[PDB]
Amino acid sequence: LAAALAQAL
Ligand SMILES: *C(=O)c1ccc(-c2ccc(C(=O)OCC)cn2)nc1
Ligand SMILES: NNC(=O)c1ccc(-c2ccc(C(N)=O)cn2)nc1
Ligand SMILES: Cc1ccc(C)cc1
Ligand SMILES: Cc1ccc(C)cc1
Repeated sequence: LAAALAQAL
């Protein structure tokens, strides 16, 4: 999950 969001940065 964290990676899924982290792609934004
Ligand atoms: C949430 O975005 C997210 C993305 C990816 C993963 C994840 C966990 C484990 C592996 C892996 O190769 O583990 C080997 C034991 C890859 N990706 N978790 C959460
Ligand atoms: N918000 N995230 C980003 O902007 C971002 C963009 C690119 C990358 C990235 C990481 C690893 C490799 C590689 N070839 O290992 C290439 N690109 N990581 C993060
Ligand atoms: C809830 C969730 C789990 C894993 C990824 C890659 C994305 C979202
Ligand atoms: C964990 C996280 C992901 C994305 C933003 C924009 C901020 C924090």
